Amino acid sequence: SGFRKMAFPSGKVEGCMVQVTCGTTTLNGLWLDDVVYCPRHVICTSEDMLNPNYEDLLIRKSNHNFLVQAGNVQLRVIGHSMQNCVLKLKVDTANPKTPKYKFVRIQPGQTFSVLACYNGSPSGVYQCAMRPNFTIKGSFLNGSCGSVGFNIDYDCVSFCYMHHMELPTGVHAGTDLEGNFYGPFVDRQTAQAAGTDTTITVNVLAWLYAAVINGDRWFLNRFTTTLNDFNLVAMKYNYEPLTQDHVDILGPLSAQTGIAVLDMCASLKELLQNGMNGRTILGSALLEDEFTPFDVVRQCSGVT
Amino acid sequence: SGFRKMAFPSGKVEGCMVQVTCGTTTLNGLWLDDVVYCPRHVICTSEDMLNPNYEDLLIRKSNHNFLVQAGNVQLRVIGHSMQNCVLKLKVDTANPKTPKYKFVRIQPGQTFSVLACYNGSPSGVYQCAMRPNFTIKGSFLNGSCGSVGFNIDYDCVSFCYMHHMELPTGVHAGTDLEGNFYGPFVDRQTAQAAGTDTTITVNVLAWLYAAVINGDRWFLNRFTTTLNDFNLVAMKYNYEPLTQDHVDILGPLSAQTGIAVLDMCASLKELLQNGMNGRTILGSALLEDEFTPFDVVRQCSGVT
Ligand SMILES: *CC(=O)N1C[C@@H]2C[C@H]1CN2Cc1cccc(Cl)c1
Ligand SMILES: *CC(=O)N1C[C@@H]2C[C@H]1CN2Cc1cccc(Cl)c1
Repeated sequence: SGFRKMAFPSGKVEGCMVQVTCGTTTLNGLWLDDVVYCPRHVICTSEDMLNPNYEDLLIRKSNHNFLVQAGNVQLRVIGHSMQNCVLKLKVDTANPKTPKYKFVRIQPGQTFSVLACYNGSPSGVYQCAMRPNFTIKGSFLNGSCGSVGFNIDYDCVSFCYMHHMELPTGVHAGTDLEGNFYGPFVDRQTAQAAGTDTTITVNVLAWLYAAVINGDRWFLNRFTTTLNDFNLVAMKYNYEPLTQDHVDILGPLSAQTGIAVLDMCASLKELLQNGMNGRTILGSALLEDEFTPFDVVRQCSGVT
Repeated sequence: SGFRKMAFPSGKVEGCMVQVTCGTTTLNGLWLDDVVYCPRHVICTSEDMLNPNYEDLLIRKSNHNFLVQAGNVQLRVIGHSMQNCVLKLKVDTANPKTPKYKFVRIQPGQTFSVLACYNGSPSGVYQCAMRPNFTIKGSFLNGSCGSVGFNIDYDCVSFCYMHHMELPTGVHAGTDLEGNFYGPFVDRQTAQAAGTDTTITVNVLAWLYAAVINGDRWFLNRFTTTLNDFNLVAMKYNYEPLTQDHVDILGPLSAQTGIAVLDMCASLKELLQNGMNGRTILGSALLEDEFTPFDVVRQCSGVT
């Protein structure tokens, strides 16, 4: 028992982190097979970042301008290309530590682990969620760009995020591994505002089920509700609307605890209306939304 | 910017996890050099756990009774010994993935990462703190015993904890890598109560400095206090007493922010007396105590 914000073991991703330098800019790259993926803004100077024309900037760059270092050894660059907001640097050596992998574009509400890196070296691992406004609330300093978000299913790593920037509000924006930004963000040093950061309702419900499984049951009430009644309350508290797709995904948790999804929705409704009254749930004084129903099942079952 | 509960990259420890089976009991082992370390209760049956005599139980066990598997391959056991509450199984092969390592017995208040494992396979990584009552609030299911807690300084892994049991209250107890339990706990299926779980004051202060660095400054007040005045308040709220040793360790954080340690203590005092008033600090509605002053500096500086 016990419930923690748990990240995937990061070893398989640590073996893929490299340092990429172009000119005076150094960031992180992801080395999978004979390709190194990194943010295309590695070709920019601070001057270029204000209004970059990446195609024009890339013309002045040759393979030898991209310095790729894995550990203390230099990789030879034999090709380069821009795919959306990422650069793909073809190297002459396949990464011997390449795990089984996939590139996935996640939906908002989905969680993943981030291996924060600096100079191609890992510094820490933490669990994130892609917010409904397509930002992530990470912990990234200068030099962290190119750090990646991922999920692991047994031996396969699904890379879902690559860090590119910090908005002026301190929240983070990035792309999938095909270089497409999550959200409307662009890789430019221009003020870009994030939309409403709503709460991931299905995740809060999953975490309430996790709390029941672990013994924290004080919040359970004698009430039920309907999807339409619950959503009227959810809209008011800037919670994402709950759909029957979300109810379906909470089914195994509902079955394990014997608490119907709509009864858990009614407990959530009263928690929103009355607050916690100075109480905690799983050692938290607020409703946690960065655990999916899959995360709860995984942690409560011990999937390795 | 941004502040997260961050764990160390777990790769160096993942390469050390093995599965140990003795009879019908399977748990995790830590393979460093030619020795596999695991909880001695691997020799117990559920019947034995009630009142085990480990010396007597160990007499009926030979090297061939300890099955050690690393990945899909079996390690040959050429010696065994009990050191306090851990068994050391000498194998004929040195672990090729043995990182540079040390065994450290941590003090309460110190944080570490746990690589939760099942059947010698890693399932997740999270950040913990050794509570002042010598328990940890982990996430451990049956089969997780033998999972270890650690810290990493550049390339050296300092193993500080090995998981042994869950108290009837759902909190966790274990040993250092020499087999000595943290706290008064014994490896026996008997009700053992934990003492008062006080708050790690120096850690809360460190996290308040982290909050100031990251822009959350609403809690800062126009007040100061003394160590004796603060401790009168800390004693009342079951917070650990703050010493000049703790003030000394907060010095770099005090210097970076320009906020004297005693002024931060006065902000903490008002937070304890008035509560958060429905507000948050670093996305938390309670005062976080599982970040040491070293963790805050490390994360706010990007140590890899
Ligand atoms: C995170 C990282 O490594 N970098 C590279 C430079 C400094 C920091 C951010 N990068 C500049 C930048 C500004 C605005 C937008 C984007 Cl995409 C990048
Ligand atoms: C965590 C783990 O792998 N185990 C082994 C068995 C089941 C679970 C706990 N172990 C029994 C036990 C009961 C009381 C105290 C201790 Cl030290 C162990």
